[PDB]
Amino acid sequence: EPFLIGVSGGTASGKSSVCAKIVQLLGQNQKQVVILSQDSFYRVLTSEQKAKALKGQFNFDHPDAFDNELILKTLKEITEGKTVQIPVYDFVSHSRKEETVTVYPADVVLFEGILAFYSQEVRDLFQMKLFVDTDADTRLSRRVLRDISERGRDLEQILSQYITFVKPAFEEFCLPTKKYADVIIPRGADNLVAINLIVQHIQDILN
Amino acid sequence: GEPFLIGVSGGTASGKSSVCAKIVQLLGQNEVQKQVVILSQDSFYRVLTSEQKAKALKGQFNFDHPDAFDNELILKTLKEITEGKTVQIPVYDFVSHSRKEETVTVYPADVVLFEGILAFYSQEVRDLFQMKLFVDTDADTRLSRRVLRDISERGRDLEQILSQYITFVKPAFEEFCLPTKKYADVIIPRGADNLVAINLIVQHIQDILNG
Amino acid sequence: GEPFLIGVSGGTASGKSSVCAKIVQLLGQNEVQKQVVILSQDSFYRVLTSEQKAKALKGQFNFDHPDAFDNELILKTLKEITEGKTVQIPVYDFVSHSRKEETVTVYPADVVLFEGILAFYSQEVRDLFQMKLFVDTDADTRLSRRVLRDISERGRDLEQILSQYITFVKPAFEEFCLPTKKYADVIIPRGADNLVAINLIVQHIQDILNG
Amino acid sequence: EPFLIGVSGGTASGKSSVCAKIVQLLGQNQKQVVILSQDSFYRVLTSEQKAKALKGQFNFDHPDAFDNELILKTLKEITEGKTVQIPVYDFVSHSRKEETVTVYPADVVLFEGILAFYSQEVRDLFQMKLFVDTDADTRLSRRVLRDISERGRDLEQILSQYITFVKPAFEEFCLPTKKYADVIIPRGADNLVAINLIVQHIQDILN
Ligand SMILES: N=[N+]=N[C@@H]1[C@H](O)[C@@H](COP(=O)(O)O)O[C@H]1n1ccc(=O)[nH]c1=O
Ligand SMILES: N=[N+]=N[C@@H]1[C@H](O)[C@@H](COP(=O)(O)O)O[C@H]1n1ccc(=O)[nH]c1=O
Ligand SMILES: N=[N+]=N[C@@H]1[C@H](O)[C@@H](COP(=O)(O)O)O[C@H]1n1ccc(=O)[nH]c1=O
Ligand SMILES: N=[N+]=N[C@@H]1[C@H](O)[C@@H](COP(=O)(O)O)O[C@H]1n1ccc(=O)[nH]c1=O
Ligand SMILES: [Mg+2]
Ligand SMILES: [Mg+2]
Ligand SMILES: [Mg+2]
Ligand SMILES: [Mg+2]
Repeated sequence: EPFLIGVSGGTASGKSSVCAKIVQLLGQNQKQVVILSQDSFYRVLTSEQKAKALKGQFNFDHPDAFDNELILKTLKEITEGKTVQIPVYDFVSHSRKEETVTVYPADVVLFEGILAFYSQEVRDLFQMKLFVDTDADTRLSRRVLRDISERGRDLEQILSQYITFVKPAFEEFCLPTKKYADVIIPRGADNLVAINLIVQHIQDILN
Repeated sequence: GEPFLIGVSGGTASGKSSVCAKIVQLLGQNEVQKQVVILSQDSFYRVLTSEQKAKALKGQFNFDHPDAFDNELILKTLKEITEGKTVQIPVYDFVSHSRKEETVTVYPADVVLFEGILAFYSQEVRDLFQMKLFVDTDADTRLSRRVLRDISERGRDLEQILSQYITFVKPAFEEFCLPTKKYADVIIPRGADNLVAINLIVQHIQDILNG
Repeated sequence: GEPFLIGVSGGTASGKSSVCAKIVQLLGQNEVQKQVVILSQDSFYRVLTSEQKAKALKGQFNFDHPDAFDNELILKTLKEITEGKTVQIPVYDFVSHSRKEETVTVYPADVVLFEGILAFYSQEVRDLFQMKLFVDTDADTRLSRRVLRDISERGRDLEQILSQYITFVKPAFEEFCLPTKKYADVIIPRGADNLVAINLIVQHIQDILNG
Repeated sequence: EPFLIGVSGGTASGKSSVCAKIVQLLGQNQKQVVILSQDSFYRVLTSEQKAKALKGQFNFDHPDAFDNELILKTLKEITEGKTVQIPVYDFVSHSRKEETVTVYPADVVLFEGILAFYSQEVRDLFQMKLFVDTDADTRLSRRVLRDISERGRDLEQILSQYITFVKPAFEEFCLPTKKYADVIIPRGADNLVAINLIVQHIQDILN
């Protein structure tokens, strides 16, 4: 049975880097590990919803924006040792592509996303839940640079979409889930002492 | 017969200037008038040596550090305003990073509002304030306003000010501004949009002015 | 004809109970009277399972965590007080970590003050408050008061509560209480010794009660 | 010429551990290093001042409580390559003992104390100035445990001496000196990234 860990936190808090660090420190001193991200499981937009998204009028930080049924199904079979296929989604296009990614059974499975703990059925599947905590302006400055490079978008649009959707959804949806975490990590990936404790806690659950 | 000096502080783009503006508008609207003037710490920068202007061109000068401001001039100016004297304040050209020859004459008023990220840093200036307010707005709300404010300049690269913020502005806020927070009489969450708190401050000022 | 509900929060030993006491004393002293009652979040702890009481004996139970409190009961009780109903609040025995059979009858009042480190955590409870205050006292002032408060118990080892503070209380304050700070109408530095801020709060309450 | 570094910060902020870390990370990848502490240079108390100290009525966090002339003299000769003798002071007794400690010339000299940057003449002797920054309650909890073990004193006395003398003197005397530091270290000795930058900055000033 795979030991799967939920990881959450606000945007640009360092969730994906925290898991990458967990793998790198797990490999030294072979348990096989795979990292899935909730951003892969965005919903299939209709043409109306797609038009709203191009007008900047769609909330992609709302729980309903994620294919929670597919997340629950994909995670369910992973816990049952099966091989799963994982969608690939294009943030620029807001489309789920036809190609998928094969994920073979592993010993540890990190699932990363801003709302990984929102759904109770999904939440109870994680044997361990981590919440990454980072200063808001630090996250925003990472968010702004990331969104300029990763999608070539305008600065006035990033800041207006942040204030309209990202920040309110963080406070209404993501931040309340912090109470479900087993370990809260301040300073994100820079908290190597916290990560070390987590890594050794994983290693001795597997022994 | 003596001016009522009010100190306002808080992080960059927390709403220090707006909160003072709102106070001024609410003072005159609820009058019966009272003369009130607004000063800003950003007028009292030190004139840089060409050695320091060189570091500034390389982006290696901390403008958010206490050493960047003429505190001797800040204290002297505020000490004279409290005593009812008329002061001359300098005008700083930021491209040149120097003081122009012109000054600005600031006459005494019933209320004198001084705003600055480091308004409460020095104990001598902090004690001149008969009321001290702290605007508590939030890093990501403040940063987003700070960026669009700073990007209105022609040569300001985005990654330049995003890096000067992380290197200088955010640390200096936590190292020098936040410790002064305790000294405030009142801490205003969410800045100028907090009319509940600002209404109570304005009505507290009116009571002091009316004996 | 409906009770005015006021939420007070802040860290441990910040002065939440004193600030409410000062407000109550100042309300009656400046009257003409108004009935006002004080509730505390520490009455609404969950009753522990003997599995959890075991972890508590080992010092491995987080009493500063949101899960440690009966928020369903907190919201239901406060919802009924706002509607003018009369509520029964439980009495918690902390040695036993259980609710006694006795309740306490709390009648509606003109002003209802609810104090708690996590008073503003849940949005549904936070919205019941027509006024929200945050006491901002300081870690070392608060810790020193917290220790002498907690050491008045016979079996409380010093290094036990100094370790439960570092492990549970200080993190929970930063993880769950501080984010709610923005929602307050007014943030009071230095707690109950800040009579400037408390006087403006009390006079703001009087105005609401007088139409 | 020795390269001497001033280190300051509030009580129990980790000043002495920060320098110890600096030495340990300097030795690996031999430059010889010695750590002096300002607590060694407390003044010679008269019998009146000593009586006040036993009654808990003496401010040991005030700049006048330190033999600033001896500090300036001792540091002056160290910069001039000479060998110096260093007093030893007993906090329990409030006495300067007759024995001294010989300090032979070194390549780097760390000087640690809560008011190391207060005196301007002393301050200008440091080629590098560090300020250690730590949460107040974290420092106090370290202060309380340290003062119970190190001097066997009563808890009510520690907390009353802290509120009366230590905390006010920190805000009036020590904290303003933070503006003189070249590097401010948040989280104290846990900020290994900040320390690393300092260590490499020292190594390349010596090369
Ligand atoms: N728009 N928007 N908000 C989003 C949310 O912050 C992020 C998920 O957060 P994180 O990847 O940092 O864990 O997906 C973001 N996002 C951004 C651009 C886009 O085109 N689509 C999209 O989903
Ligand atoms: N760079 N930088 N930091 C600065 C400081 O934080 C700010 C003070 O004003 P506020 O309250 O808007 O942040 O002015 C900024 N500043 C200073 C000098 C300069 O030449 N240009 C400039 O933008
Ligand atoms: N331990 N611990 N943390 C507690 C929490 O922070 C505090 C809440 O009240 P305040 O505002 O005084 O901190 O009660 C403390 N608490 C809780 C349960 C218990 O059995 N004993 C106890 O002291
Ligand atoms: N009393 N008192 N305050 C002191 C100050 O906090 C400390 C210097 O701080 P730090 O050692 O943490 O750098 O010396 C302390 N101190 C304590 C006990 C004593 O008997 N003598 C003494 O000087
Ligand atoms: Mg991601
Ligand atoms: Mg301004
Ligand atoms: Mg209380
Ligand atoms: Mg020491």
